[PDB]
Order: sequence, then structure tokens, then C-alpha cells
Amino acid sequence: AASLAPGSSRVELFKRKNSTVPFEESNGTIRERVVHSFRIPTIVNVDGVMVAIADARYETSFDNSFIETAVKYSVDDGATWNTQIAIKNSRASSVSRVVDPTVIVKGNKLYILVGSFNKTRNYWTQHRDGSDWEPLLVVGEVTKSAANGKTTATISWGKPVSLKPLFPAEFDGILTKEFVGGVGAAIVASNGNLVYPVQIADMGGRVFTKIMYSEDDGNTWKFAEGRSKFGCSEPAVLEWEGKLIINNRVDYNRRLVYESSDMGKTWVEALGTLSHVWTNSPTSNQPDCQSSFVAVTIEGKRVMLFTHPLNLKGRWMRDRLHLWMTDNQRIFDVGQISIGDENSGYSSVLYKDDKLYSLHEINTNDVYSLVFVRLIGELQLMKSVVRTWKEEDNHLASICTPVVPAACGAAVPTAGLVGFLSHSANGSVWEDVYRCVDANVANAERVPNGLKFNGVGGGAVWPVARQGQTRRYQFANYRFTLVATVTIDELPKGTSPLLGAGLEGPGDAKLLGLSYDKNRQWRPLYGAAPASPTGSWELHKKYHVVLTMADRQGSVYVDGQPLAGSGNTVVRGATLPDISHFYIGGPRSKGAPTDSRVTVTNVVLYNRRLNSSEIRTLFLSQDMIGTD
Repeated sequence: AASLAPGSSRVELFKRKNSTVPFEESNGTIRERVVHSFRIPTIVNVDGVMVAIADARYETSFDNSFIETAVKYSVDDGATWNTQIAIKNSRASSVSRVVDPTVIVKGNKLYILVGSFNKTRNYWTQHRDGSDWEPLLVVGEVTKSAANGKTTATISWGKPVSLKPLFPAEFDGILTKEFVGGVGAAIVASNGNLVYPVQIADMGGRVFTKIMYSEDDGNTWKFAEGRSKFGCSEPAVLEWEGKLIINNRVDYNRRLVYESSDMGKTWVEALGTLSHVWTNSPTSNQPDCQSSFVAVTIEGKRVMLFTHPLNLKGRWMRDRLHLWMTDNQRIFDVGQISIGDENSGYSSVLYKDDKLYSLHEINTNDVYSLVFVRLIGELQLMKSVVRTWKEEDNHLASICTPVVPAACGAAVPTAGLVGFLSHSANGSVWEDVYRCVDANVANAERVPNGLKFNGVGGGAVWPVARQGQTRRYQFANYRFTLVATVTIDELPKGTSPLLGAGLEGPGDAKLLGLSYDKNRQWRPLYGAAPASPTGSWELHKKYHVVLTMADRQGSVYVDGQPLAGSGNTVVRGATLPDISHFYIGGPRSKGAPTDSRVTVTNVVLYNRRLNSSEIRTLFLSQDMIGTD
């Protein structure tokens, strides 16, 4: 998709300088007050009622202006809305405010956490101290009933409650100052635990993330021990296969993502899955932006939805808002869910009653409306690819392999399976069997399950970092397993590459690789180390080949058995390498002319090191895993 998928559309639900909200005077009276901007959208579903939550920024769009939490709800799928003002500010100054609503749904309830300010004019993290501030919790109770054939719903907003006396004065010996929810929608954990991602600003003004979670339903709260690197802000959270996944906003760099198996107590970065995949702009050096992050079950499959402005225009413009789906392996772009080049911003997404929606910002001359969008196109597009994965997976999980001599032996494992170049191959493109990352081929000709490479400047360029702004195979730099079948057609002139991972920047350096020489021998390249000859292939014989990288250690495989110098290092120092792509054959443009005569079929890719028992299996099954 280039822009908002046809069959999908929107209305301005919170119109700048237009939509009054019921403002409540000091003395209880209610007055329809105009609102300059509305910002910070969050749309969730409570018991069949759609709840939309935003900052009502009365006077100006400035983060530090007169604000209160506004709520619009609907029992007819956004067909009509009720408008409330859910959280009042302290009314202490011209600038008193309640900001940054963060949301947890549980049954008929809403838990909203907002920072609360009295007098300060500047950004909260720059505050001399945390004296102006209070973190308020407020519980929204939704009641459903029915009139004369109409469904009616109302919503009590409870009294706010400062969480302040539970803010530890120091974190591991770092004096805390103030904290706020991470903005947008949060989650209920598996054990029915209330789980906020918070953002914490220390006395020094530096910024980092955490998990605040309650066991007893908002009642009391505890801060989990684990945290992020500084520079993380506006974190979003979703529970996934045991762990929490914390997707952070990171100003002027890429989006760090952490996994926590132990309910926040200790965090590890999702190097081999999602971390660093998303950033703030093409150049990664512009301010970031908020992102929604939630678990939905599409077609029966458990997946993850992410929203984020490509923000080309740079700085705080946040144009081109995209939607993404991932099942923690394949990351799929579902195109753009805003209109034209327009300036979007903060966003939220909702899949309820098998319809798909987003609430999100549109800004024009720093004036802000929330658009309400029906993504009916985006959804079928989604439901489609789910099936591909669903069935492409189920297809390989019910296949019969030869009883390893020690009716079927071992399963062909799909746990971690990411990429697949099999049959479907087109003009200059080896099509992804999972539809996420494509390949760009030269000098090819089709065979059952592959492509035969014949000519000058010809080979498959399966981009990894060379994907641009969104680095979907980033994970590779920490661990991966690349697989391929090969028939070798003609003896090389001297040496000519085949299967491996190329790096970025100067020259033409490689992480890991297996070239081949004119003596019928194997050329395992292990980083910049000399690839000394070994083994003996033969022209036109079918050959399985496996590349595993984990913990910087690498091995090459020719038919189950590893190659000379297996157990080598491929990167030095604590630095993560910058794998450009993967190479099938000999593609190039800078410098040397590669001319490779191989037939390469059924190329796999996992986000981890496949094991002894798995490598042995896949090796014996390479005709039972193809497609037509």
C-alpha cells in the first residue's frame, strides 16, 4: 500500500478549534468549551463499547498548556459518540494539566494513568524537582444496558489517586524525579496483572523505561527491577509467549526492544527478533515518535501490530504513518494508513468484533485533530498473509523424513523460521514465500524450487540492512541460520562466491561465507580470515548447505557434516556487525566481475542457531519441503 487502502476511510472525530467538550467549572456547572488541539489518541474496546481517549488541549497544542483527559465512546461501532471530560486538572494555574494518558482495560473497567501538573511552564524532565507533578490513577467503570430497543452505555469516572508515595526516591542509586505512563494502550498480563510501561526521568534530566505492574488491580503498585538504556521514552508493551516485549521511542536513534521472561525483574534486548528494526526517520537522526503495540489473533494466528510515522519531512512532522504486522519472525508491512504526504503523529490501533481501526493524529501548522479510521482494506490484506504463513507452516510440520538409523524420524522445525525463497520466482524477483522481504535477482532462469545464475553481474541480493529505514532482518547480526540446495554447473575461473552474509561500508567484506574454487574444493570464508581449501564437491550433484551464526561463532555445512574451521569467530569486539544482505550466487556492482555457475533452490532463514538434530534432518528432506 502507498496510502490508505481503498475500501478504507475516516472521519475527524476530534476536530481542532471545533469540537466542544463538556468542561466543568469550579462550581459544578458544565460549559461547552472549544478545544484548540486534541492529541495523544488511544482507542481500546471495553465490553463492546469503543473508548476513545485523548488530551483535550484547550488553548494551544503546546505540551505545557491547559489540558484535561477527554473521552468519546460509542456502542454502535463508531457510528455515534458520547463526549465526556474524564479527568479534570487541578485548576491551579493557566497551565494546570493532566497529560499523556496510558490505558489498561480489564473487564468492564478502564485504568488510566496520566501525569499531573500544577504550575510549571517547561517540559517535565527538565524540572528543577518533581514538586509540580503527580502521577494520577483513575478507574473508569463502563455499564451496559438497553432502552426501547437501543443499547445504551454509561461510564463512571472514579476519583483520582496519586501514586506518588510509591515512587522510589532512587533506582539502584540513581535519584528519580518524576514518571509518566508510556502513552497509549498497555495490557493485562497472563496472571491478570495490570502492566504499565512507565517512563522515568531522573534528577539529572536523563530518561529511561520500566515496568510498573499491580497484582491486586490498581490497588497497590510495584516497579520491576529491570530497565532500559537511557534515551528510551514512550515505551509500548504487549505480552507474548511468556515474556513482555517493550518497544521504546528513542529520539535520534533506532528503537531498542527488550524481552522480559520474569515479569519485568530483569530485561534483555531483543537482538535476535525485533530490536533496532524500527527507527525515527530515514537517517535515524531525527526525534522519534509514539507507537502502538498490541496482540491480536488474526485467522486464529497470534500476531503483533505496530504503528509509526516514516517521518520523512524530519523533526516533529511525523508524516507517513505506517502499520505493520509481525508474528515475531516475519515482519510484514501493511502499507500506509494515513492520507498522502500529510503530517500524522501519535496513533492507536484496534481490532475488535473482527473489524480493524486506528485512532491517530493529523497536524497542520501545529494544530491537531484525531482521525477515526476504518481499515477494512488493511484487514483483509492482513487476513490474507496470515493464511500464507498459517498454511505454509502447517505444510512443512506434517512431512515425512527418513528414520535416522540409530515411520518418520525428526520434524522439519519451523520454530524460528523467517524467510523462504522456494518456487514462486518472477522476472527480477525471487518472491518471499512469507511475503515480507523480497530478493532482487540478476541473470536467472527457473528450475523446480529455484533459480539458475548465468552471466556477468548475476546473483540474488536478499536485503537485510540494505532494506532501508526499516531493517527487517536486523536480527541476523546476532544470530541466524541460512540454508540452501546447490548444483554446481561449471568450474570457476579461480574462485567465485555462493552462500553467505555480506557487510556494509568499505570494500566488500563478509561476516560468514562459502565460496568455491577451480579444484573441486570448498572455500569457507570466516570473516576476513583466509578461506583455505577443504572437502570435495562434484559438478551437478545435489548438495545441502547450512550457515549458522550465534554468539559470534560460525560453521559451514555441506550435507549435515560441518566444514574445516567450524567454531570460528566472524566479528571482533562487542560491536554488532552491519550485515548488508545475503548472497545467492555472485551479484555485484562495485569493482569485481563475478560470474557464478550454480543452480540454487529452496533457501531458508531462521532467527537462531539450528541444532545438531535439526541440521541433520533438513539435510535429508530437501525435495519434501519444496513447492510444485
